Amino acid sequence: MPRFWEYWLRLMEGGGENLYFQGMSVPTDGAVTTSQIPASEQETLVRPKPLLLKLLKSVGAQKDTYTMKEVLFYLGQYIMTKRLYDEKQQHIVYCSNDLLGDLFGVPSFSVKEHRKIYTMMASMTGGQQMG
Repeated sequence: MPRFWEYWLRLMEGGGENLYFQGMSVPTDGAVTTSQIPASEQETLVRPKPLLLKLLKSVGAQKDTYTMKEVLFYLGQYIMTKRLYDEKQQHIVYCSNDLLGDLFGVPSFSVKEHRKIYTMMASMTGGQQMG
């Protein structure tokens, strides 16, 4: 059986010492979301790029604004269904000349490089790169 999602879950159940040490600054306080029932799980909303929104909608995502955990959740389901992981190195994703490679700006990346994924994902929720 494959193990990609066991690695991807550690991004979402991650943070702390897994955060970046160069480039972007430490992310600001936010959320202020409800907790009136145990079903609550929500955090700060973001505006992901139209190129990423297409990928989220390829796995049936409903909204126009998203949480960082919602974007990662759906993106992990896309990588999972597309089988973009190496069959040997289950913790490494490969995608060139296709939508997920066009998003990440690299032919491949390690899922264990949580710090690098966090800064790349923070760039996807920034302004457009049409040029």
